[PDB]
Amino acid sequence: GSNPPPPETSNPNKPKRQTNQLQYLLRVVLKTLWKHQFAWPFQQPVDAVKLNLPDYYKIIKTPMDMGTIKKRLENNYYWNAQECIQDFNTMFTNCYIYNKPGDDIVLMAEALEKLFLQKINELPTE
Ligand SMILES: CCN1C(=O)c2cccc3c(NS(=O)(=O)c4cc(Br)ccc4OC)ccc1c23
Repeated sequence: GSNPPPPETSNPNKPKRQTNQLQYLLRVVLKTLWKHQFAWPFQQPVDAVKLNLPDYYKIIKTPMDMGTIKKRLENNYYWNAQECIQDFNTMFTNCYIYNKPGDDIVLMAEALEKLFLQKINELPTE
């Protein structure tokens, strides 16, 4: 069972820009989540080979991770903050779809999602 190619972190013809909200998302929101104790399983694409998860990409068809999100923010992949947030929401949702209520990884994702939502409320006005 091979790995799919990871999600793109740059695209010539996908519209993109910088906003102060996207700056906040990188320097504050992503940074704090990256540093959290529970971040590590979310810091790179699911390696279905070496983690022995042969069914992962059978269930999950739109994978996302914080490694991808960080690269995207650094490269200014996004048009707005809402597109980035959708990538975080995809990451969390994948975890909840693939796993079961109360699983270790699900409990970690909920803790990260709680901190994310808190950080998201203090997002600059423009
Ligand atoms: C967050 C992405 N992700 C999973 O949804 C998932 C499910 C099961 C194992 C692993 C996984 N393998 S692991 O060795 O880091 C792992 C972490 C935790 Br927390 C609990 C169990 C486990 O492997 C069995 C890495 C990333 C993910 C998963």
